[PDB]
Amino acid sequence: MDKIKQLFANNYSWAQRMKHQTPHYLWIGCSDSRVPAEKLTNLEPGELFVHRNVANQVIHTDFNCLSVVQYAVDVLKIEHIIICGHTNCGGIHAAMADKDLGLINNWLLHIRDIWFKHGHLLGKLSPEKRADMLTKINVAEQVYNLGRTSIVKSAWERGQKLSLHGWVFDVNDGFLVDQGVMATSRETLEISYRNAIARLSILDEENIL
Amino acid sequence: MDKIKQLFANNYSWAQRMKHQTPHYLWIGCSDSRVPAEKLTNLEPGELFVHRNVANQVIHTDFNCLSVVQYAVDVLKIEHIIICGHTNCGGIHAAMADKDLGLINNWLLHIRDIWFKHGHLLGKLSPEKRADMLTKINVAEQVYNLGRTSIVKSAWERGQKLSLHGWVFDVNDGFLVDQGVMATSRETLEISYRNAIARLSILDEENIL
Amino acid sequence: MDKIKQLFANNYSWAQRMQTPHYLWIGCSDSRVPAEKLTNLEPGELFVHRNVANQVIHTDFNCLSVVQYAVDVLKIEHIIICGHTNCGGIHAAMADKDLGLINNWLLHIRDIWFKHGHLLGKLSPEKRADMLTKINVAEQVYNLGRTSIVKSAWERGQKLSLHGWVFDVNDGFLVDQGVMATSRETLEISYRNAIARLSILDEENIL
Amino acid sequence: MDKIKQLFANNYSWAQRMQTPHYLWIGCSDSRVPAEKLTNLEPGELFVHRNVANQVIHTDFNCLSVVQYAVDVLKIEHIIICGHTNCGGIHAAMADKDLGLINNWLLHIRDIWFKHGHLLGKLSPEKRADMLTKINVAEQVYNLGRTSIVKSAWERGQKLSLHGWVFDVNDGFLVDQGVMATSRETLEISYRNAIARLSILDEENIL
Ligand SMILES: [Zn+2]
Ligand SMILES: [Zn+2]
Ligand SMILES: [Zn+2]
Ligand SMILES: [Zn+2]
Repeated sequence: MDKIKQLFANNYSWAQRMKHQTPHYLWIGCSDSRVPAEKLTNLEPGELFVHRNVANQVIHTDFNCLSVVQYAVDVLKIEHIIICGHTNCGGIHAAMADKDLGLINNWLLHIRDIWFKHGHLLGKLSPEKRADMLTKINVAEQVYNLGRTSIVKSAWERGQKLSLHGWVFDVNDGFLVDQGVMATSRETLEISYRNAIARLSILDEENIL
Repeated sequence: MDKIKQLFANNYSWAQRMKHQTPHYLWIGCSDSRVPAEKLTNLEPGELFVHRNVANQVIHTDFNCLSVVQYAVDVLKIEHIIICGHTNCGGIHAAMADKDLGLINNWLLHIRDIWFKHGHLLGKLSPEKRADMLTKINVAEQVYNLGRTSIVKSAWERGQKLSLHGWVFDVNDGFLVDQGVMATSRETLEISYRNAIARLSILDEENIL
Repeated sequence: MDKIKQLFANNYSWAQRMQTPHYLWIGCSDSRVPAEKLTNLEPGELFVHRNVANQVIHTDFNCLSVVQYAVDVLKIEHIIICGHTNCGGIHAAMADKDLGLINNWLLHIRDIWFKHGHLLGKLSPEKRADMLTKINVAEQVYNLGRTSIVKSAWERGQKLSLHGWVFDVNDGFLVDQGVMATSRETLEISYRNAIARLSILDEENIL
Repeated sequence: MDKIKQLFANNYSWAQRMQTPHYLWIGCSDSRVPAEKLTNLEPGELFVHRNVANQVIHTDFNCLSVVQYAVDVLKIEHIIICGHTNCGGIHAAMADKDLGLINNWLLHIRDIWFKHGHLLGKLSPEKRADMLTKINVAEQVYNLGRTSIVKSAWERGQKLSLHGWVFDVNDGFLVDQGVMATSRETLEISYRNAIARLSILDEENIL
């Protein structure tokens, strides 16, 4: 409408004012996330192969995300896969609310499972800070999910060089923050994941219930 | 590695050099696509809610994409959904090749079905230009797929304002090109889709077999 | 109520009164007579997936992972897709009603309908559903034969044969629909022959 | 070969020698005795989905659309999830082997295993699979009760009851696993009671 017309005009102004690339990372981010990964990481266009979904998930049986991972790893020979969460995540907030929002809630049930898996931790935390912790923990679980896929396990098994990263983008300072799960093998995945969960579980004393 | 370290340094330099938003569009683009939609459309961060998958598909039964559409429409009350293809699409090229690339090929079978659906047209075209035409036709079919979802049909049925757009981004000039399918109702979807296919089917005489 | 209490009774009475699988069977959730009774097979002979309108959707993780497990792990050499007459899913896909989530699943059947719309448009309205049911089976064997899983099994020399039949409640006989693949070449040939044959209408069927 | 030719023979001989559905049945593809025989029901009483390890995955379009169609369209008031003993999918999920694509499907079972790892770690190794099979059924009824489809049916006042049983080949009896929901509150209560009960081990089961 007025909005579609302003989009076309903005595209035209941009194109006029401006006047092959091997991808080296697969980027899995969130549909809410507001700043684009290419801006954020200030890399040259085409360096990132990008999948975005709600709450940056790697669901075991999601054909969309799984096929993107298989194509990146087996076909494009991409050596780095990055899961990037972000602060003030609508998806995560959506997952925590009581509301039945319809079909999307079925997608967010995987986050709710991650909530209950870490319920003891999240339950010793004051209610108002749980959404920040869950965003962090979710990134860690998605890297773990990624490292458990048949695709990633097979790539590692045949000696293909492949690393998995889990970061959170904080808009309040523009920095990427490593959540500590970083895998180059099934063994490093296990140790790194367990270490990260343990580190995340040390709560700041001023919000312990 | 050297690449992850340069990413962190680039993020830091960017953040230091730099020193709430209602989304109004759902953007469905392609994982290959190299220029980001926010750059391309020069809109302010947070205006776009973004899903990217390989070859910018709306597959009937894709829970990932369908749930993003349902959340955008029913929850975020987004009034515009845009499917954006792009020139030199790896996904489309991947779909046309003979190679069994593995799991991803199952995802690209939907494009191959779109190929055979328009085979007569694509077969009267010289082989070397078919990938450009298929990229265009695919955008048109995905808008059609989108307008046929239970989610979109129900939104229109209850009088919710919602428009569907199908564009192609051409990097060779930076312009967004309307492929002509634009729906605000099931009826406009049908007419617009049929019109677009018919228009796309008029071939340039110098590459007719 | 009584309903569930009755099942436990009927079961307890049934049990009181009373194996390598070699086929993967993909049938329909509205099917009413089991494949095991239908085929009079020994229990455990069949590894069974049932879904609405006996579909092999390109990107259905549920059915694909069933296929992969049957083929790569169980080493099954026969995959049978069975449609049937008076199929509720096929009739649901042909109706114009918004049924909700299921309509998205049934859009794949509607694409097939469109694909063979000329064939179908020259048929009597009361015959069209049974024709779409037959075409559906052919199209799903075709989909199955086009999976990376099946193609990769053939490439590597594994013995695997795909079948597409329709069970008719009326007379209780399975009728072969003619798409039978032991390879990608035989898939293509038999799919195309199956459809070409379905396109030869008897005047009883013609509108 | 003879195999397929034999099926048509066995079928032709079977047919020569020889209904509103009220339940949605979610069973396992490795199940061997059909639900219809098992329950001694009339043909067409059961609307059947079978998949590997009788799962209701949150985001499985295949099973969810089956559920939605059963509930919103067919108006079925009972959804029965049936696991069984000697389940090949459960055993496959417990093994450490890369089976390929199917392993991704089975990771959901492995998450459940982890969820109840303490309960399971105190069990005899030869008993663990049958315990995971029982827990699986409870967890899937729970998943089913948490779908937007089922929750929305309850919200709006529709009569719908969820059940979770295990069929034992040994003695042929269905055994109720105790998670039975007619509402979200009764889901929570009965799920928690089911698991609490499963956590009371008999010394025969204890390692
Ligand atoms: Zn987010
Ligand atoms: Zn592309
Ligand atoms: Zn049927
Ligand atoms: Zn089983």
